[PDB]
Amino acid sequence: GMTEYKLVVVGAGGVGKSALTIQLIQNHFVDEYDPTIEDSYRKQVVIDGETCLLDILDTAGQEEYSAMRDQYMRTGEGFLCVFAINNTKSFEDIHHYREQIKRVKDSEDVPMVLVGNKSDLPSRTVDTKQAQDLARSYGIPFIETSAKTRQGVDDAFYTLVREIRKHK
Ligand SMILES: C[C@H]1CNCCN1c1nccc(-c2noc([C@@]3(C)CCCc4sc(N)c(C#N)c43)n2)n1
Ligand SMILES: Nc1nc2c(ncn2[C@@H]2O[C@H](COP(=O)(O)OP(=O)(O)O)[C@@H](O)[C@H]2O)c(=O)[nH]1
Ligand SMILES: [Mg+2]
Repeated sequence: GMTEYKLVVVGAGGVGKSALTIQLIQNHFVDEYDPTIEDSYRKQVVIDGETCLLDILDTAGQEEYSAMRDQYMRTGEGFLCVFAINNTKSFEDIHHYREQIKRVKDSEDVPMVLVGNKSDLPSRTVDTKQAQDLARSYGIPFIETSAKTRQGVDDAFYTLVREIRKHK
């Protein structure tokens, strides 16, 4: 049967979670997508010759630490933790997202990729070295993306699928 992989995209508002997701789903850059919309989208993709079904949850909205939200995030098998390379605050929030994932999955080994988005922009405030070193601290991959140009998009999502396969 075709394996389905439940992937969750997290990170500060405005980093490009929706743009990245819609790039994967539509193969089109969408510069405007209602920042409140949290939803899930499926795509069949060929990853290393295997057609698998991706189910991507593009998260949005305020923090909610209810039992219900924790149960829903626990459905995720892997997580993209996204920051924007021109927004320091978004990078400094990454540890919070990683800590919430570790808590809800009750594991120090959750499949995860660190994503530095907006790589097409000239306004960098987060050095690539600093981001690579954060991923090294966590023992996870780091991928540089642009939802605008499609740089890194398959790399981010497909690496996460390979991380889940190694974990299973
Ligand atoms: C960085 C902080 C603190 N300063 C203000 C901004 N902020 C913030 N804003 C908005 C959202 C969040 C935030 N944290 O974790 C999560 C997620 C979706 C990540 C995946 C695992 C779980 S499990 C659970 N119940 C979740 C929630 N709600 C989450 N989302 N964090
Ligand atoms: N230049 C550029 N802008 C982007 C990129 N990804 C998203 N954006 C812009 O960043 C803003 C937030 O994107 P959005 O996908 O709504 O972020 P979300 O709140 O994390 O879902 C919008 O103004 C998008 O046009 C990217 O890779 N490059
Ligand atoms: Mg969004």
